[PDB]
Amino acid sequence: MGPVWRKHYITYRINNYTPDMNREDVDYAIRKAFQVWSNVTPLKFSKINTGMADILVVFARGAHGDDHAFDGKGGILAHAFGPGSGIGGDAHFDEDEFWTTHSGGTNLFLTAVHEIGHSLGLGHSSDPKAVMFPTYKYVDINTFRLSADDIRGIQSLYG
Ligand SMILES: C[C@H](NC(=O)[C@H](C)NC(=O)[C@H](Cc1cc(-c2ccc(-c3cccc(Cl)c3)cc2)no1)CP(=O)(O)c1ccc(Br)cc1)C(N)=O
Ligand SMILES: [Ca+2]
Ligand SMILES: [Ca+2]
Ligand SMILES: [Ca+2]
Ligand SMILES: [Zn+2]
Ligand SMILES: [Zn+2]
Repeated sequence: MGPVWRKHYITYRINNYTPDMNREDVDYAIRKAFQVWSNVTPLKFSKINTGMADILVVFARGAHGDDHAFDGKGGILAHAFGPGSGIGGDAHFDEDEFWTTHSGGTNLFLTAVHEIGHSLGLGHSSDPKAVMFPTYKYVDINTFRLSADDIRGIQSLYG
């Protein structure tokens, strides 16, 4: 078992906002992404406007202070650190992507669901239906659902 959060009550804060999207749409996408995971675990997520949060959400480009530089438009879209103090848990989104609420560019919600999975301690799945599959694909946001494998995975960590 890799690292897990030692509590079910987990805080997050959005450090900064991509200019690609309306600020309220970023808030909404991130909120719903956390909700996807809270819906299948005992985890509860609380948004922090100011102060110390377990999970910091950052938009940045290229080399941005963590020895894992982003790569311009395309390729890697985002990355996240597993549960832990400091940078542990934090989710970073490559500002060189074009973030959207829809099928165009890269959908922030779907990407955030995947990254938050990492923030909670999940690794990848080989199931092409799993949100934790390694490569992004757009899927109909309304019909979006975690796969049985995603659920097995996260319930193995928290219950
Ligand atoms: C352009 C696009 N790029 C990608 O997908 C790239 C490769 N992947 C990455 O950018 C990953 C980040 C990433 C993956 C996803 C994703 C995956 C699957 C689905 C999905 C799939 C099927 C069904 C359903 Cl319902 C959903 C949705 C989103 N969203 O973000 C990077 P990472 O966080 O894994 C990472 C970074 C650094 C290290 Br070190 C380790 C891990 C592509 N090639 O398709
Ligand atoms: Ca990139
Ligand atoms: Ca952190
Ligand atoms: Ca951008
Ligand atoms: Zn980073
Ligand atoms: Zn991943």
